[PDB]
Amino acid sequence: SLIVTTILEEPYVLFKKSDKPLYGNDRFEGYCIDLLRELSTILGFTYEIRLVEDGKYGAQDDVNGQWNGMVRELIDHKADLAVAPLAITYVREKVIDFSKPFMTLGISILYRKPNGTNPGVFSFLNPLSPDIWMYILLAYLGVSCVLFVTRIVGGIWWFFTLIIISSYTANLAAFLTVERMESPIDSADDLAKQTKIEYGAVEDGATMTFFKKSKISTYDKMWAFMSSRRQSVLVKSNEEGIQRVLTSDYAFLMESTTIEFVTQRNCNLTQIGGLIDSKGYGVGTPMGSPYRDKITIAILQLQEEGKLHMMKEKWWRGNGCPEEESKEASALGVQNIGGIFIVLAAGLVLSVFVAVGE
Amino acid sequence: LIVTTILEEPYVLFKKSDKPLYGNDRFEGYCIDLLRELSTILGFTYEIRLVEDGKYGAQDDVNGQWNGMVRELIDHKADLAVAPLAITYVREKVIDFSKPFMTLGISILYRKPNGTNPGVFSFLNPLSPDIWMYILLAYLGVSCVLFVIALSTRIVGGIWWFFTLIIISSYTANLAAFLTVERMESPIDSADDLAKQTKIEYGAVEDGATMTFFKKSKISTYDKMWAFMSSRRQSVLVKSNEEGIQRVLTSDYAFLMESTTIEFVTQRNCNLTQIGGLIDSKGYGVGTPMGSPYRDKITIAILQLQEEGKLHMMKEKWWRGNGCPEEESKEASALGVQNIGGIFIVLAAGLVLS
Amino acid sequence: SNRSLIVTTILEEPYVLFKKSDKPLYGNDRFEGYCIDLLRELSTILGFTYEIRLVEDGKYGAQDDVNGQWNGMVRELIDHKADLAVAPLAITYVREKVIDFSKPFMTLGISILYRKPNGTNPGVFSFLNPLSPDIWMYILLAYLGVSCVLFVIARFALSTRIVGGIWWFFTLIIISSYTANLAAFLTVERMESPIDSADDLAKQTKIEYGAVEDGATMTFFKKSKISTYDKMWAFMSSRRQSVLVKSNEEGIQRVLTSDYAFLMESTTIEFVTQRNCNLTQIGGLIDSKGYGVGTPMGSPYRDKITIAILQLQEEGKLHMMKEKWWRGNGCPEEESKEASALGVQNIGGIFIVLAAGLVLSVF
Amino acid sequence: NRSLIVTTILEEPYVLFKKSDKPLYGNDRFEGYCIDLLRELSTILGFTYEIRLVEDGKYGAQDDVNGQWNGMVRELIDHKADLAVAPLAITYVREKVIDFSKPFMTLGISILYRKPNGTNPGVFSFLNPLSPDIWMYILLAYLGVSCVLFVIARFSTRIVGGIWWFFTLIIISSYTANLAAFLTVERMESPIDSADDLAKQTKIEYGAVEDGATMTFFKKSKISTYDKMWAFMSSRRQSVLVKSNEEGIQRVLTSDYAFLMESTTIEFVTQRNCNLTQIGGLIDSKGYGVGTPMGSPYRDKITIAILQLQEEGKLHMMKEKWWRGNGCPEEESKEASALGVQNIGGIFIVLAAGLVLSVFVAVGEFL
Ligand SMILES: *[C@@H]1O[C@H](CO)[C@@H](O)[C@H](O)[C@H]1NC(C)=O
Ligand SMILES: *[C@@H]1O[C@H](CO)[C@@H](O)[C@H](O)[C@H]1NC(C)=O
Ligand SMILES: *[C@@H]1O[C@H](CO)[C@@H](O)[C@H](O)[C@H]1NC(C)=O
Ligand SMILES: *[C@@H]1O[C@H](CO)[C@@H](O)[C@H](O)[C@H]1NC(C)=O
Ligand SMILES: *[C@@H]1O[C@H](CO)[C@@H](O)[C@H](O)[C@H]1NC(C)=O
Ligand SMILES: *[C@@H]1O[C@H](CO)[C@@H](O)[C@H](O)[C@H]1NC(C)=O
Repeated sequence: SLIVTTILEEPYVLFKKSDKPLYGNDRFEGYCIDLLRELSTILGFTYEIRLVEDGKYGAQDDVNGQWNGMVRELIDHKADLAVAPLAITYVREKVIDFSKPFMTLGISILYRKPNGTNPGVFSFLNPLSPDIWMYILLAYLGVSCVLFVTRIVGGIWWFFTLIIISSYTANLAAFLTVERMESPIDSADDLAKQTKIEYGAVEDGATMTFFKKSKISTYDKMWAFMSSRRQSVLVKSNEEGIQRVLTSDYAFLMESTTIEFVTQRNCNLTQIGGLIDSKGYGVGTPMGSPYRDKITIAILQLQEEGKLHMMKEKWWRGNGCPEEESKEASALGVQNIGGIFIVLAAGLVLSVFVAVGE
Repeated sequence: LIVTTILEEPYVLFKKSDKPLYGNDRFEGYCIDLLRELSTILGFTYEIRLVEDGKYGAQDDVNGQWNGMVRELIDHKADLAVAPLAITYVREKVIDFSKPFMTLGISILYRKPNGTNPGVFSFLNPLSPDIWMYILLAYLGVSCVLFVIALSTRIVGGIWWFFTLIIISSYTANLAAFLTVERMESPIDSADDLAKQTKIEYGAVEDGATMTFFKKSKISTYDKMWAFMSSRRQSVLVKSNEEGIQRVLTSDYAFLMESTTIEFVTQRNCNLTQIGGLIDSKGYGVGTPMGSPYRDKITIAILQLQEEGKLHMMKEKWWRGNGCPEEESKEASALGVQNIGGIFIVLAAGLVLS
Repeated sequence: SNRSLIVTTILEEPYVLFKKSDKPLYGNDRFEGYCIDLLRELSTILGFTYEIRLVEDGKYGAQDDVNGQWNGMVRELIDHKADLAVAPLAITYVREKVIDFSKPFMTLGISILYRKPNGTNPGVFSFLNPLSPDIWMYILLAYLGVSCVLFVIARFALSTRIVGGIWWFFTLIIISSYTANLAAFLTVERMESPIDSADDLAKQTKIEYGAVEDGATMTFFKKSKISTYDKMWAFMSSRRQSVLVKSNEEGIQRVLTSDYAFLMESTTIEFVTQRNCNLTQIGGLIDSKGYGVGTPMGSPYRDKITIAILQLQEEGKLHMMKEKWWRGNGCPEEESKEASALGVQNIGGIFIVLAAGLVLSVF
Repeated sequence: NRSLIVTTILEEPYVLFKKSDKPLYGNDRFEGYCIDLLRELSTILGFTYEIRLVEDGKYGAQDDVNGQWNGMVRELIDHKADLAVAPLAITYVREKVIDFSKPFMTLGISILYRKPNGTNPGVFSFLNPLSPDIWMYILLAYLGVSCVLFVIARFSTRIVGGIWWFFTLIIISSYTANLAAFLTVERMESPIDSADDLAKQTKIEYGAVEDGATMTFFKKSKISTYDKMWAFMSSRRQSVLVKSNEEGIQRVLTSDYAFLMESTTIEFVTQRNCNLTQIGGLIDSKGYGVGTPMGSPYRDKITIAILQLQEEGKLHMMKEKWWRGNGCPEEESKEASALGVQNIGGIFIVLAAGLVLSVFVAVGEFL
């Protein structure tokens, strides 16, 4: 008799194909309903899973007063228990006394993973153009042959070496300084004062609503940019935004749980900052029925022992991810400077060969 | 039926002819071609009337009023008006517009990057010429002292080593500072580069729908640009574009103005380049009173033209005919030092001295 | 003249505290501090026979709109149990309407406490940062190999010229790479600057900054009409319960243990900075609310105290009293504040390495 | 309520005649922070006000010849002026004669000093990027290397050479990098940072206004940091002291100077002139306030009005309104400057010293 409303969400409620179609609750398989099954094994009761016909989320309507979404399946209290991805908003808390949230999270920014631009083993050749290097070699041969056939030539050679050292060091220092000045990522959670890396969120979603009703010095300018180019940055759904991020320089703003889910599904995306908003996901009941307190105490007794961590991991691992740097220093790498080692070894071995040849 | 056009230079001029003309089939331009194509495809015959009063649309926002070019040639004087203008709140509240035909946006005029690479440009640059003479005479003095002498050799070698270490460190450090200074500044200033810098000046037509977009729509970089423009109301602001092109032609100026005519200017004058792409979005259309008597025919014609593709080719040909040559084709600047040959020429001089 | 003057005070560490003595002590002798010194100066200027009577409510005056009743020092002043409430007690309109104050014996305001910018200065091996340790081992083995091959060639002059040239080129590349990397490392440090204003801290979002959950150091922001302060109040309101700590000491702990920039009255800020390092007052002064001495409305003492306070301001002994009670204890903990803008004092401890190489080369 | 007549000084940042003086003759004659403060007071408290300048254009100063007063306190004590809304500094000598409302603004002594620009001494131009201890350590290491080489000659063929090469390349790289960072960033800093820093030095002469608030405060200061300042000022009573204020500003603009002013006019000048800047924060903590005759009932309400203005933020609004006249022009876009003679000059002197030392020891060797 305990009807539980559900909504199909990629990391929360899934309709597994399995081998053959099933009927009832066994066909449905997802993190939320699995947690409900466990707490039903703990707290003794039955539950019947019911989906929402409309499939939309619950929010205040501009010209109706009544709310569409699960609220349509909640206005007449036809859903005894409501588990779904539901941010605890002001109006939702006003009308539903939501239990303690399962998760605490907020909107977070998503970005394409900054690939390491490897310039090859011969990276030390960059500061001076190769033509200048050929000039250096021809000058070396010229000064050597002139010396073969002494104060003036020695002084001019020393001055030339002076100039070459100075120029090479100046170019390399300028290149490394401009590389280090700009951060490999954008201004973390501070895409203001940038106006070049286009950023956007879902169209008229929870993130869009939050940015609309925000007055912080960074987020108000972010919302101004949102509204200025709404037809471009805003996307219909999460997958379209992810595809746009993959195909072009685009920063998305999505729920943090979805950000970690996606960035763990594939390692081509990263979460720059995180928790730039305060909200939570937890179940509730439209009426002040006494069993929501039982739900809260079930949540507390489930959290007092370690069981939700493992299910959260096994649900949000997906495939593996290659190791990535966390505290790499500013020191030159082997891949960045190994060219001089290689050329020195080659020069040494050819010198030995031509010495033993005669 | 009755239509109204605009007097702006980029879309139409006053074509010279002996026949008495007042704006009926005796002009030229892309707007004239658009109007004639619409009339022919829709079969509409009428008279075309020029601008009576107002430039770009007179605005009287002191009491929410607007008279010139907007309420004297669009609403009541003429039933319709194909006047090329942007769509904004003050117009679209009552004067409706068709779906956009071209997307208008402001981009930046800039000086074309010219590469000056003197042979002796950085060989004697970081060190002052007086310092160059000083180090030459110091070398001469230490050489003559060594000649006079030939222990003191250890101390003279040590002081020479200390001096040469300092002079190399100073020279290399100053060259690195110069390179860093010239490299931190963007090789081409973009929609965000101008805001963060102050050496390069930017401006546009005073309240010519450009800084109207800047006063509202508070974007961080855009707010910084608007503050900088308001700081210098004349120093960084130019009165129009007909002389703004000449101003930006030889100066450090940047001129913010719409994409179509900046493309026209860059094509007709390759000496100036365009940067930034559609940083703001604005659409074209036609004037329309309350009721839209002839919206159906114009919408049908423009959607048929969009599905036809004739607009794309007419746009390309008309806006490229003045710019058939393209001087800028493979613009690219090397990051490393190029043609720094002063050290090579002095090495050659030293070699031939012997 | 022959009447005891009852005064009240609260336990604020910089201002008034119980005298540090294991032996029990009673009366005015048991209280000591800056405000106690001020009261002693007032007593020795005017004619006072004063006894300190600690406020039982343990709070400052607050207009309780539930019943329209005061509390703490202000309410204690309304009924003349004590007629001189000398204490850290801000001059506010809600108080000044109901109670009567003298001139501000010191002016303060809201200011931001921020942890000093940590730098990678410590470490005698900081000169080896630009080149990775594996690269250093590669350099050492290349030096050993080139020495060995040169010795072999000598044992066994075009080849000598070639090996000399290749070694010179290798040294050229390695020294230029090291110089360039260390120059970039020391240039990006001077390139970035810490925030030293309220505008800079309000524009940013990474560095959290919030006031205390009960004091008036946030109530100014709530009623503030200035753009930047209103924006930062909106920011800290959007992230309440996380950047609005309950008490000052846990705010200091959070600042020490996190990228948190606390925000409270300037006197406490400078007291903390002099007493404890690692923290500085980055902002100058946001608000301005001087303290004062309590006084019942129908009491001439205020006026006289007014004059007395001004007397001290003319004598300059208020300045030295504040220095003694604020900076005097911080003298042992005075920060180095080196005048050298380079900040390169023994960054690279290569002298020790050179000495070790020399003594090993002595053989 | 009759009409309260206020007496006001003509201090520049606080009270100015209206720019259109020819057609204005009413209460709109005067404009300034004090004037619109009084306007806000009339908006918040019901009373009409008539502005009158003090006759002699002076502040209230005690006249010791007969015990009388000098300026606008004279008509306060005689009830000739109901209010004195003006920059009346709250002082003990005045408070015994008149009643001051609680300060609407707090000020004090501060150092006006020229904004640093491109300049650098000779030897310290290149000695700066390394600490003098590091230079002495380098010299000691060079001497040690020389004596170790002498011992080796008298008794490592290449090990000492290699370690010395490593040491010298590390030192040259560090020096080059540090001076490159200095040239790229160019983080200018004033020689003085606080009062004690200016007290210790003697190259930059001080400044004040003779028979002014600053000089009187410095006299009889008895503070260990300001008694030396008073002694230095007494050393040259004609040079460092300035008979006026604009004269002192011009002097500090046109020459090396460390003038001393009230913080309000300090910030007014620094926001009006980019060449100048403020040092020391606050030395004294003098407060302003409106003046009233003793026993005037309006003090207890005008202090309430001032506290309201300060709490609601309108005081800060009118403060920021008429002290940022144009803002600070910051460009930071000029750094392509070569090493001139001034930028690096000490190297010629040190090499000449080395040369003369070498020739002296050479001619002494023949002995
Ligand atoms: C790799 O990084 C570069 C540098 O920003 C940029 O082109 C882009 O983010 C990546 N390029 C790819 C994935 O082709
Ligand atoms: C080269 O470009 C610069 C930058 O505007 C300027 O000196 C000038 O426009 C050009 N110099 C010429 C044409 O000699
Ligand atoms: C040192 O720097 C680190 C940088 O991550 C930061 O924890 C803080 O600024 C400093 N911490 C301590 C304990 O000094
Ligand atoms: C400052 O931070 C350091 C680093 O954690 C710590 O050791 C020290 O106790 C702190 N306080 C000081 C130096 O007063
Ligand atoms: C730079 O400062 C010196 C300080 O003596 C001053 O004489 C000179 O006029 C200043 N130059 C400027 C501000 O251009
Ligand atoms: C003073 O005026 C401006 C403000 O900084 C400055 O550019 C100028 O060089 C200065 N001139 C003198 C003589 O100090």
